[PDB]
Amino acid sequence: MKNVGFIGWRGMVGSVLMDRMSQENDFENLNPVFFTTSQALKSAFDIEELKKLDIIVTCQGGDYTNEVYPKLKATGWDGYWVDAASALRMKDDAIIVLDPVNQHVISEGLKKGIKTFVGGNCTVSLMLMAIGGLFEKDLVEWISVATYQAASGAGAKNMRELLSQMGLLEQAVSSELKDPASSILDIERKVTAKMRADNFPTDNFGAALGGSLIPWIDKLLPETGQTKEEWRGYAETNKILGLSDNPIPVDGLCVRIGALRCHSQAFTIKLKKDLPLEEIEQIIASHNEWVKVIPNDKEITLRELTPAKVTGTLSVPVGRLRKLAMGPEYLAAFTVGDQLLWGAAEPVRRILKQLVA
Repeated sequence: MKNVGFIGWRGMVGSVLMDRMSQENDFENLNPVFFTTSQALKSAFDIEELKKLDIIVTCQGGDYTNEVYPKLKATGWDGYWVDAASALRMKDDAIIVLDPVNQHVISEGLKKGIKTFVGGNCTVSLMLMAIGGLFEKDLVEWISVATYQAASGAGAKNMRELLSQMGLLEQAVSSELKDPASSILDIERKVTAKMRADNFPTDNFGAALGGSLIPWIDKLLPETGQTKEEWRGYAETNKILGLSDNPIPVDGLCVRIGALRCHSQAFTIKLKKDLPLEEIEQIIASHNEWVKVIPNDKEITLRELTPAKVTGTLSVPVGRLRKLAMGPEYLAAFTVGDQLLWGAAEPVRRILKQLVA
């Protein structure tokens, strides 16, 4: 059995990884060695104890990786580095994992001698898990994205802030909501007043999220005008698919909304060729066992294609599939997917399962 080290296993992404690995009994296939950054179990900064391992799995963050990875590689270490952080995604000796989509790219890299396997961007991963069949058959020319991103992508404190904000908005009009006869405009004025107030907790977001939205996620990239998050749509989709030489244009707007852990996305996919709607629904559905085609019906979309439904599940529903008024080669699609599972912990759990086998 392979000697595997785990760093950042107590954090949010790390905790989901530990729960998922326990659920799938993955610990019975490896020798687990747990690390800690605490000085109050081995030290995550002890390069000697880390060198004794075959595989290192980390969910600690970029600040850790950028400090420990170069030091450990400078000692001649032959092992595997599996990361959940973004720090090493665009490195040439690194492959971005998402096996139900890019098993070929992973298998080729294992044979070529690549020792660093990084998890992909949440939004990009959830997009490829939904509409991966169109990318397989080289049916995608370009894709315009509009995202409805959850608070979990920003962090634990951010989910708490969103929840605290939701409470303060209702509390501001608590008695007024109990009365079925009260003025709706008065209620609104009070909720908006509370949202704009000094004591409203907007520290982690820099703006109100509950009862509102933020059309900006991550640093500005002056060259193209995109945010670092919007750029990852172009950079990462192509690195996962191995198409860095012939890039498929994936661009759009990344917006943070008041959801806890599910990222939802609105797509405008321009296809290379005109194909029937019932054929496209079968090309999407047969890519993997997690994608789910939700029929263009009200009661079924309300019940299936929502954060409320998919939260904490491995299901990746895709619906609202139709031809746009711009032509029969312009497809509309709406997907919902859990950020912490296929967008964080799951691609990591699956590359590890492959390494220890």
